[PDB]
Amino acid sequence: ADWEDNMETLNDNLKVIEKADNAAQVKDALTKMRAAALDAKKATPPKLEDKSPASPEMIDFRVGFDILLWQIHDALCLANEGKVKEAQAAAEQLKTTVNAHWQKYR
Amino acid sequence: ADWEDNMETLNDNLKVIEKADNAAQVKDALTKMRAAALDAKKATPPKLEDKSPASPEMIDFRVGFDILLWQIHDALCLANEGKVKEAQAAAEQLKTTVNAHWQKYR
Amino acid sequence: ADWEDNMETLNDNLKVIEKADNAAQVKDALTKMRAAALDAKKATPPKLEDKSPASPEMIDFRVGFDILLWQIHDALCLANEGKVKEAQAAAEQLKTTVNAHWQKYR
Ligand SMILES: [Bi+3]
Ligand SMILES: [Cl-]
Ligand code: NA
Ligand code: NA
Repeated sequence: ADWEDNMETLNDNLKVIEKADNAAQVKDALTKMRAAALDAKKATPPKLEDKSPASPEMIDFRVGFDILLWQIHDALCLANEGKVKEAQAAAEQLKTTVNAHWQKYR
Repeated sequence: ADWEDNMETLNDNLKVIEKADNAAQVKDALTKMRAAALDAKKATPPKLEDKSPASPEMIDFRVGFDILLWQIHDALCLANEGKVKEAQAAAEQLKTTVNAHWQKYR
Repeated sequence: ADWEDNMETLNDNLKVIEKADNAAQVKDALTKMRAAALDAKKATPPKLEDKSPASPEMIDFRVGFDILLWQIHDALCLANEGKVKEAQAAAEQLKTTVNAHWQKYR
């Protein structure tokens, strides 16, 4: 895959979380999002393909994926506590972050 | 924000945690600390401005913020479980680590 | 402590987790594992000693610690919740990750 496909996986699992019926489904979707966010952190997005891997721009990109990963980590804790609705609330902020990253790096 | 301002945010919120009366205040302060540590990962302390962004020294700096982030996450999980006093002890350890990073890079 | 020392610490604490009977023992071993993994993340492993610090190889090396750390903390949250055997299974997965990293970069 690639960065774009990782972003598509993030969006798909956000859609799954929105429609989820139980904590197991939210946990599964958030786990998939965690894996996808890491994989995207290892990629180079289209806008930064003219920048070096250790440029400040790419370092900041990887930190942005760290931010997304921490939002996922905390939402996953909230889901493992069984609070499905609050985990969906946190997934809303997840959606905001993912959209901003898509607009910034595509 | 620059590195010093992020460290100041960390210390202000440590003070907030020290004097908190409920889990909500602790959680708010810890969320602010997480945001500040992540933002500081994108900064450069003044004495490392001549180093390359991926130099061993800058790697040590960013990973120090990773250390802080996992300690913040511990305190946040404790707060989520209602364990305010354990979260405050964890925040005392966090204050020690923030001080050590400050002394190391200033 | 160099990278190899950190790997040996991770392996030792995995052995500790395997034979633990209570959650406090598991939590202690996992805390030590987090410390060792974050120490290793800032290192240059033996196989990559001839590579630039800005090389994509070192970036991938560091990003590979994201998985290790989030698996450590999956196990640690399970241990904080008192699920000893579940934490031990999570630590088995973590052991897979640790040994793969060790043998990849030595
Ligand atoms: Bi937790
Ligand atoms: Cl880097
Ligand atoms: Na609980
Ligand atoms: Na027994």
